[PDB]
Amino acid sequence: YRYTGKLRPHYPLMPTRPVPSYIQRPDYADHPLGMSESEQALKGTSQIKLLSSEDIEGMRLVCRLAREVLDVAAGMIKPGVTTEEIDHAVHLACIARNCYPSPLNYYNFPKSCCTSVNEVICHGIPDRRPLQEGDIVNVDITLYRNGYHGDLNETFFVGEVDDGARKLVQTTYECLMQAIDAVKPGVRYRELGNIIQKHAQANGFSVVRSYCGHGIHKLMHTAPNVPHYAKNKAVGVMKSGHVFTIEPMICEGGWQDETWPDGWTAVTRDGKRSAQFEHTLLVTDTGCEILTRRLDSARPHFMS
Ligand SMILES: [Co+2]
Ligand SMILES: [Co+2]
Ligand SMILES: [K+]
Repeated sequence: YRYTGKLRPHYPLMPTRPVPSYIQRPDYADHPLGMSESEQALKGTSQIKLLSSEDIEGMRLVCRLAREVLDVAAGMIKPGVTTEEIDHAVHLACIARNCYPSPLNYYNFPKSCCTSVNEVICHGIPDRRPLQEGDIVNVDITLYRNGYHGDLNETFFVGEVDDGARKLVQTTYECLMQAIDAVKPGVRYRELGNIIQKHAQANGFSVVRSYCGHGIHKLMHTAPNVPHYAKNKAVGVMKSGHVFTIEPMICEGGWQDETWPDGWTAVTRDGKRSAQFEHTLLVTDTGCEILTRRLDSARPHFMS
């Protein structure tokens, strides 16, 4: 394998961390290849659930708990801390909130969150590399509680970073918020990509194509698929009661991605940096509710 950048995996990984059996488990947690019956059952469908009031309560709770866990990780971002240490804290925080860490054994993913440093676009595996000053790092948290999944992510600065890093992170968040601001009944899921790409282009950044936002509730990833790039073919129309994520991945260089031999880590083919932000959204009559919103601050962590 020829690596695309300066980053390398730092193995071995610590033994898989246990989840006490009192925590309720999604189907894939105990499947030997980490496959999910329920997701596959509905794979290939365009149909989009309309959540009940019970579903909404469930989605509100788990999305709030997920935000709390993301906030735990945010407080640990500093030079010298390894992504594995962050994942340990995250794993414990999920447990402490009576949630299962959704990534854990999802298609045999070996950790409890994804940490994506620099040229890692998404799905990085927490490992023994200490974070380095100048790094940008995204931590993506998904929790599962009472049958529902909640999903959010943010990119962070590791001490002082260069102007390029500042601009890429800022613009990515701005891409996210502009998309969210367009969400309400009757808007085509395919429109968000035009908004996202138009802002990214304008700042000289490109937009990852192979990964998208998604529906989420009782399944972790389901309809709708939601691309973040312009002129896309996504299918469907927003409606009050839909829940989905928007999670744009934006890059300094080109848009093309490839996967490390670990089968997960998605990196820029050119080795340039990528940043991402993500919220789980509920479409309401007037617009949408940001279920994974930060409660103790108007702003993401990187703005402090
Ligand atoms: Co996510
Ligand atoms: Co997501
Ligand atoms: K990254």
